[PDB]
Amino acid sequence: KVFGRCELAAAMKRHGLDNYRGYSLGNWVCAAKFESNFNTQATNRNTDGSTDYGILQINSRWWCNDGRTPGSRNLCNIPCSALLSSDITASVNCAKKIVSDGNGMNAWVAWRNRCKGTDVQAWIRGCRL
Ligand SMILES: [Cl-]
Ligand SMILES: [Mn+2]
Ligand code: NA
Repeated sequence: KVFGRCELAAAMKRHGLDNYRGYSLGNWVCAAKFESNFNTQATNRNTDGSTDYGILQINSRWWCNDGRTPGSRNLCNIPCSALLSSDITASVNCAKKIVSDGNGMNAWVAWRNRCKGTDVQAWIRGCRL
């Protein structure tokens, strides 16, 4: 599923991401734009053999199982395929654990490089939340 900007903001709000760990909604929407261009089926292989999945490009190195990342962990206890669904529950719940792991949203390299410190409220401006 390819979400529209406001559709995803609303979805994320219902799922408890607004101000989760102090991160306002616009931060999560900005991150999803640059990680996946709002595409739930996005996947990208890393040079280390792990794979990023879903609208927030969660890495099989630590967070989900895909059966082909030797020596990896599965800290969200989910198949990585669950991160590709039109329904964002699995991605949101895993994101919550990730953002609570000590480094906040810096875990998302694209967030740190493209969203952090910017006017993130612009990503939700005009949206009926
Ligand atoms: Cl933080
Ligand atoms: Mn939902
Ligand atoms: Na894994």
